[PDB]
Amino acid sequence: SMLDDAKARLRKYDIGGKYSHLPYNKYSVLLPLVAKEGKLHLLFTVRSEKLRRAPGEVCFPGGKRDPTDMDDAATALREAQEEVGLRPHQVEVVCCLVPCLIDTDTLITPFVGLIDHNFQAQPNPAEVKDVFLVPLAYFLHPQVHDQINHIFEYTNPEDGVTYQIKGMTANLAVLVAFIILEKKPT
Ligand SMILES: CC(C)(C)C1CCN(C(=O)c2ccccc2)CC1
Repeated sequence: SMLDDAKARLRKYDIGGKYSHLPYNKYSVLLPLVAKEGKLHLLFTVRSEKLRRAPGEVCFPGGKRDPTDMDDAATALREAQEEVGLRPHQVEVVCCLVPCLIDTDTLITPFVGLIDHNFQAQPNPAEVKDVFLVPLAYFLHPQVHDQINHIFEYTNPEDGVTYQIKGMTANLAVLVAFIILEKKPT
């Protein structure tokens, strides 16, 4: 099946806990995969303009590890619940992808999660201004704008609204699309 095929592909890239004990300032993100209309999509947030890190930017759900978290996956899940209402029974964490090093002292660990078909986002306005889906296949043929560095523009066909996706977020989206969609029969 589509979903069993996705998980099987993702598991080949799982690094597990190999980099998780190193002495960094630690953040996690959740890359949430949603199946709609026979195709895979990624779920993105627009961050509230009020926040410390990355105000008004497109990002994946996530945040800083706290002492309550059992591990790095727990950080991702706690933050996704606070931002968009995703509950534990509504997500299966499939793997941990390569971490992202920034600012000399910070390590961001990305987890890929399969999202239940009855989940409906409830944006928390203190953290998130918007929540939106993008088909995973978009990231194979994106609409690129040079700002010099590369930005993606995605227009939602439901309503005509355009979103800009860039930086670590754009990079991780391309990675997941390559892992799941490369070399597939039609
Ligand atoms: C979505 C999530 C909250 C996980 C990101 C963490 C990293 N970000 C920073 O801006 C950053 C940069 C240097 C040090 C600390 C944070 C962007 C946002």
